[PDB]
Amino acid sequence: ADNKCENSLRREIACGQCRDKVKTDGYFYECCTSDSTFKKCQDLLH
Repeated sequence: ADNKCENSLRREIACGQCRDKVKTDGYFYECCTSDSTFKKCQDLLH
């Protein structure tokens, strides 16, 4: 994949709390897979 939760947990944490506070542990895959989204999640987690 094009960079996923295999890099720095810095992005994994975001997606986590993100799709974990708005969606579920079944959506965290969206960011973990897509980066464009992670940028939208981290923006909220801050």
